[PDB]
Amino acid sequence: TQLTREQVLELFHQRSSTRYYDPTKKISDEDFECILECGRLSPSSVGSEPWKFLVIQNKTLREKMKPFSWGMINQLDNCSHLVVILAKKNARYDSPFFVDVMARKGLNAEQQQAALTKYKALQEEDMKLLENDRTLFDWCSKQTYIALANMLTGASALGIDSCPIEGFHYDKMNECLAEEGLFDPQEYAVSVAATFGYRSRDIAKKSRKGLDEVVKWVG
Amino acid sequence: TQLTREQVLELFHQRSSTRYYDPTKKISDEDFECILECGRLSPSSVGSEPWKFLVIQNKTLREKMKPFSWGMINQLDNCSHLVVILAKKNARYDSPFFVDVMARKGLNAEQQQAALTKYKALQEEDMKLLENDRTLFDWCSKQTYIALANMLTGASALGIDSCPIEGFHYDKMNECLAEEGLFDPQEYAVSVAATFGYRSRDIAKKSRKGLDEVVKWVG
Ligand SMILES: Cc1cc2nc3c(=O)[nH]c(=O)nc-3n(C[C@H](O)[C@H](O)[C@H](O)COP(=O)(O)O)c2cc1C
Ligand SMILES: Cc1cc2nc3c(=O)[nH]c(=O)nc-3n(C[C@H](O)[C@H](O)[C@H](O)COP(=O)(O)O)c2cc1C
Ligand SMILES: Cn1cncc1[N+](=O)[O-]
Repeated sequence: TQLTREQVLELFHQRSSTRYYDPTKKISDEDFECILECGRLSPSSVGSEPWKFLVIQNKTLREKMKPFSWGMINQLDNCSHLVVILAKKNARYDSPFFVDVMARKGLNAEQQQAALTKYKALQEEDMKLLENDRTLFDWCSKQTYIALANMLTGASALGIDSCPIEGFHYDKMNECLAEEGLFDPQEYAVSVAATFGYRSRDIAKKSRKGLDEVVKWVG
Repeated sequence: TQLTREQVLELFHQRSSTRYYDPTKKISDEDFECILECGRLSPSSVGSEPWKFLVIQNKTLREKMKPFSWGMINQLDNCSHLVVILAKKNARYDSPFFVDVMARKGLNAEQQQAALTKYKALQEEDMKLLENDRTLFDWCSKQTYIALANMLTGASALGIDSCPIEGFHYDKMNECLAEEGLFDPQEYAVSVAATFGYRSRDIAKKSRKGLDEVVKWVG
C-alpha cells in the first residue's frame, strides 16, 4: 500500500517468468482470488473493462491444450492455476456493450449523448479503430494486457510465481474453449494467458536494455 | 517485496486516474527513475521490449500538444511528469530488431536458428501478426501496455498519482513528436501516454464490474 523505492525495485526484479512449477504446491483459494482482484481493479480506457478471466483448472482441458500450446506445454502439467484472458470483440462506441458501460456510470440521456460523441471521436478519429474488426479487437486486447501485468505483479507481491503466455495457436485456442461453451465466440476472443504457482528453480537474473537506451528525456 | 492480501488489494484499489494535479508538487529524480525502472523491468513477449519512453518535461512542447490532446488538456499544465510510450514498428522475426533481441541473450548460430524458428511460428502461425503493418505494430503496442501498467502501479506504491492517456489525435501526436526530432517515424509510433504527479482533488470511488461476471472458473 506504501512501499519504499528499494521495496518497489525488489518487487519488479523478483518477478520472473517461471517455466518450472512445483506440482506439490497449490495456490490457496484466498490468494488466487486476490490475484484476480488485481486484474478486476485494473485501469481501462474509458472504463471499458473489456476482459473476462477463464481459470482453467480442469486437467483434461489442460491436456487438450498441450498439442497447440508449445509456449506452455510443460507448465500446463505443473502450474497451480491457468488463466486465459479474453477480450471483447466489436466494442463499438454505439454498441450494447458501451450502453452497459454508461449505465454503470449513471449517465442521463444528455450525458450519454456527450459520452457517445467522445467515444466516437476516440474510436473513429483519434485511434482509427473502426478500420476493421482486428483493430477494434486489438484495442480492447491492449487493455487486457494491463490486467495481465497487474496480476503478475500482485501475485509476486504475494510470493507467488507466474508466467505470461502468448505461445499457442490462437485460432485453435479460441475454437477449443468455445466448444466447451466457456464463452460466446461472437462476443469475446482469447487475448493472452498466464500461469501461476510456486517456482521450482532459482530466479533467473533480469536482462533488459539499459535505462539510457529505453528512456529519452526532453527538457 | 512481500505484502498481505489486504496490502496487495489496497495497492491496486488506491490507484486511480488523476485528472487534477497540484502544479506546486514535483516528483523527485529518484522517485521518477524508480517509476521508469518499473517500466524498463517489465516482461515482454520473447523478451522483445519493444518500447521507448519519452519524458516530456519541456513546457512549450507540452503546450503544442494541448490543441489535439483533449484527454489530458488540463493535466498537461500541472502534472509533474509526462511520459509518451512508443512501440516498435515492423518488429518482424527476421528484422535487425530481433538480432538485437537475440544478441542480448548471447545466442550461438544454432541457438539463433532455433529462436528464429520460434519467432516465426509465433508471428506467422500462432498470432497471425504479418497480415499487415498495423497487426504487427499492435502486438508490440500490447507489450507497452504491460510497461504502462507497471509504471502506474509503481507510482501508486511510492505515493505518486497517475493517469493513463489515450485521449489525443494519434496522427497529430506522431507527427508533432517526429517533426521535432524525438523519434524515427519509420521505426516507432506513439502507443499510449501517462501523466504523473500529486492529485489536487479527492480520490473518486472505484467502480468496476463484479468479480462474478468477469471471472469464470472451469472445474
Ligand atoms: C505477453 C507476453 C507473452 C509471453 N509469452 C510467453 C510464452 O508463451 N512462454 C514463455 O515461456 N514466456 C513467455 N513470455 C515471457 C517472456 O519471454 C519474458 O517476459 C521475457 O523474456 C523477459 O523475461 P522475464 O519476464 O523473466 O523478465 C511472454 C511475455 C509476455 C509479456
Ligand atoms: C490505456 C488507457 C488510456 C486512458 N486514457 C485516458 C485519457 O486520455 N484521459 C483520461 O482522463 N483518462 C484516461 N484513462 C483513464 C480511464 O478513464 C480510467 O482508467 C477508468 O475510467 C477507470 O477509472 P480509475 O482508473 O480511476 O479506476 C485511460 C485509461 C487507460 C488504461
Ligand atoms: C512469447 N513466447 C512464446 N514462446 C516462448 C516465448 N517467450 O516469450 O520466450
